[PDB]
Amino acid sequence: DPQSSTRNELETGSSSACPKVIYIFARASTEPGNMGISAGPIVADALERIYGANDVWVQGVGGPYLADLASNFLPDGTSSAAINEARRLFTLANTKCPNAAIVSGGYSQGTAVMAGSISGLSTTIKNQIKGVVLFGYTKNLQNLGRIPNFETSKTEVYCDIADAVCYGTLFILPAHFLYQTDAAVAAPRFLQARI
Repeated sequence: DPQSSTRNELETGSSSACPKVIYIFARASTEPGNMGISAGPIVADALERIYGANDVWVQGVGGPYLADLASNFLPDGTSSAAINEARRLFTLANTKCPNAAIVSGGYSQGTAVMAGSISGLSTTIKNQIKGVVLFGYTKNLQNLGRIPNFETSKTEVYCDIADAVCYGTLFILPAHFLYQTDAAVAAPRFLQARI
């Protein structure tokens, strides 16, 4: 499969051609584009082959989400700027396509983007988000395995045991990508079952 680290299908999408699924993703620290090159596109590919590329809009959280190392250490685990950009994309999804199933994901830092943005969204927009997958959730223990104010039923955390940040340890840049299987198999099935 082509690997596209920049996906802007919500941004450029027409409210005259709303898809069945809108898939929004926040990448890990240091990853290129707005999708990164690991869990982001793996999930993108996996969903597009469940429903067809035409019936899924794939959107990265780019712009002011720079995915830098320093932001992991801030109280929220990422920047306010990144959180606000993700809020803006969720709102744009609801605005453009209120009847579409929103699903989203985050890997490492991108999970903090997801937690911080989604926790602040309206009842209406949250209800539109059918499922959220959090690979290497860096605030896992701190946030009690959930996104605040977002249904735990619609939320899945993926942690590998070699991932100490999932389990309270202060942030370290992951030396290895640990979520190939979770991203390829478990996550797209969890999302599909909520669409």
